[PDB]
Amino acid sequence: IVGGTASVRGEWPWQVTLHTTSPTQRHLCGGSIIGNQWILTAAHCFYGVESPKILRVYSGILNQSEIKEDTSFFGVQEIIIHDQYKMAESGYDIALLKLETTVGYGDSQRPICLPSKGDRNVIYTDCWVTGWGYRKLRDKIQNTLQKAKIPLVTNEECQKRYRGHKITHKMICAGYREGGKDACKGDSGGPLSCKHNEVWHLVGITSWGEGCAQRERPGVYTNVVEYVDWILEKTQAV
Ligand SMILES: COC(=O)Nc1ccc2c(c1)NC(=O)CCc1nc(ccc1F)C[C@H](NC(=O)/C=C/c1cc(Cl)ccc1-n1cnnn1)c1nc-2c[nH]1
Repeated sequence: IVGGTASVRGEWPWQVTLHTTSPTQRHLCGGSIIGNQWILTAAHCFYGVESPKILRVYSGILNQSEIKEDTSFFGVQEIIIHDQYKMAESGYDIALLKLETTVGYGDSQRPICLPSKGDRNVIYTDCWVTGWGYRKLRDKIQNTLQKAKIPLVTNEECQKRYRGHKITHKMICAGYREGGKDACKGDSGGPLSCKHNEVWHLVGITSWGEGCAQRERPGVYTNVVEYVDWILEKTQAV
């Protein structure tokens, strides 16, 4: 996160840090608890991931330093990538992780509500991007979970800012016209959480941008409302 501040423990209890074990253990992506055995993240996170066996999900983490060899985690049973996904910049940048065990909900870890189909019309004015990613293009993974309030941008305005790209309605953008606040390397897969009627909703999944927090370059997110049926299809399979 660029231009963010430290989060407080328990502020984003749906936020997870997805680690990879190969070749050495490191943070890979962010993610969101959406069900007691489901994590919603970005499809691009699994580039070169040959097996779910190398993956470890940690919930209820404020600081990366809380993760040691004795720290408990959730193993991943299955990686479900949207089958239309080719690349982040083309969309369908969405994946589900089915956990090997159930997440016990509590004050440190709980799910975030998916947006409602009627909420496709609502105007979100309180949106936050969270993660342990870089503070600038050439940087490093941050110890403390960072947060940044960023305004949503219309598809029309986002398309003007991304000449040569096709910004679809399955993407949602966020950022200040002058830049300064955004997601960056290592924040992808994480949430764009928006508060509406005292309830937080998973509005986006951090996907891509041209550089980090640049002027007239909004961050591009998977528009979660457009994938609710896909999520239910995969998580409510008979
Ligand atoms: C010690 O541990 C570490 O250093 N861990 C570590 C360190 C960096 C990264 C990963 C892990 N994570 C990954 O590499 C995930 C996998 C992957 N991701 C991308 C491209 C290829 C690819 F393989 C892409 C992924 N991208 C992002 O995360 C976020 C992109 C982004 C999003 C918005 Cl909304 C706006 C601007 C953005 N940016 C534009 N430019 N930069 N950002 C990424 N992730 C790492 C490097 N690139």
